[PDB]
Amino acid sequence: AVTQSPRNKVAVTGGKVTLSCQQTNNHNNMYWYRQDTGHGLRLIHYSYGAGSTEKGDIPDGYKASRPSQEQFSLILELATPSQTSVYFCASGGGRGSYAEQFFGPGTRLTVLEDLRQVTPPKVSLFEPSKAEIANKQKATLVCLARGFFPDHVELSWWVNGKEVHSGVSTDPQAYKESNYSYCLSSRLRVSATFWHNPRNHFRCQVQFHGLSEEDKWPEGSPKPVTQNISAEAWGRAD
Amino acid sequence: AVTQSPRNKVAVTGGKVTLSCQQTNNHNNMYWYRQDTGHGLRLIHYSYGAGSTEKGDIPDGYKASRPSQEQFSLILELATPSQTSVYFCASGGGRGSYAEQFFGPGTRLTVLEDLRQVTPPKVSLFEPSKAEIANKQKATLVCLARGFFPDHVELSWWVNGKEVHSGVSTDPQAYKESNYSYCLSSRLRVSATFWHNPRNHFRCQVQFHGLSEEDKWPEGSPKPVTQNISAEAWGRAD
Repeated sequence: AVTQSPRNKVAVTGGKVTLSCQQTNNHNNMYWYRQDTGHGLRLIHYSYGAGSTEKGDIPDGYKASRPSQEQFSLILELATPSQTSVYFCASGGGRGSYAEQFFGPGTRLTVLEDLRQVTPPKVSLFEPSKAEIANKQKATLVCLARGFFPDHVELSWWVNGKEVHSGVSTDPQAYKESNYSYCLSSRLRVSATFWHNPRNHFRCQVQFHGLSEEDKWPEGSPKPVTQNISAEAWGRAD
Repeated sequence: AVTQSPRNKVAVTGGKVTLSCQQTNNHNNMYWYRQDTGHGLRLIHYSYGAGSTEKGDIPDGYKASRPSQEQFSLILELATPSQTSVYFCASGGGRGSYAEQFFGPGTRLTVLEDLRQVTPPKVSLFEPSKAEIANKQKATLVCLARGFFPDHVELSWWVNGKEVHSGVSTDPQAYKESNYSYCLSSRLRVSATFWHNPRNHFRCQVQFHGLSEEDKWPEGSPKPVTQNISAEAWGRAD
């Protein structure tokens, strides 16, 4: 396995950030990459072995350290907005030989001007109108998450208390509705029959990752501590 | 018992509204009152018996009917914003002899200019700073419900899955934060010890009563169907 810590992080410009990657594959090579929405997966730094590191394609503003065979760290001495990205660690084989690499789950790192910019979402449920289009339905229910910042969210659906995976259609990425606000929508489809059973329960849940343990909230306001937001509705009669 | 239907209703100006009251006390007298935030409990119409009704203090714009011993209805032929209020039915004894009357649970009726004005709340959790005041704490957690309209909401707290009643301090009434927006806050208090147990789960839940079954959503937008909104957080380590 390949693991990353933290999985999500907000940093203020000029702060120091350390991203650690641990592997249990006893591989000699490790890699740190970033993936920018639009751009490809680019290599920052890599390592051929415990104790050594090499510059990849875009090393500027990053340092790397390989203190043991298992660990590969990425260090951002003075974080800049331009370092906002999704970071991926990998272990394995040769540089560019992707068939031989095993990737970590990724880490979302957002470098912001001020922590007070962190805002959890508003989550709501709506029923789409079939009246509006000549073609079929528009999904049973629509879940809308908006006004949140940064975009470190996970949306899931739950019917009668069990998470669902089928009949779900979530926006692939959050849309920047404004300067420091995002929007995310998802559609759920169930049998009209099912939706008209008032015994059925639907829940749209959004996991929000804001401040971490190690983040000091500037005094003046109460600290936002919200982690999970949910919007629920029961079926309608048939 | 004395029951009321509906318990919550939104109406558009000029629409017709019927509020029904049913009692199982076999009482001869029934009453319909309204309570305005600031004003007292005022009597609209009453009845001394099946088939008859009498004007109370403020009968204007309301009709009443007593079709049987058990039922007492209040009818608003052309609803006006001025009829936005909380309505109470009672059965019993004499007019003004409150010791002899049994009151229903009340009905929130809001007459609005347009149904598109119905918006569910945004619900969030914050930790207050003790640093800010010379006196003690400010409650463990603060729950904030805002941007909702009308004010037909219920807020409840749940710790580890069980609703709580102790250590809770909710705002007595929603505050009109703007023209067609309300705000509601509540504070929860638990032992610092408890809040620092990451095994503990806190949920602030707001029940939103918007559109009813019998409300036709003007086409053009997807209909808001959200009924319960919740903001959750787990304990923090000690």
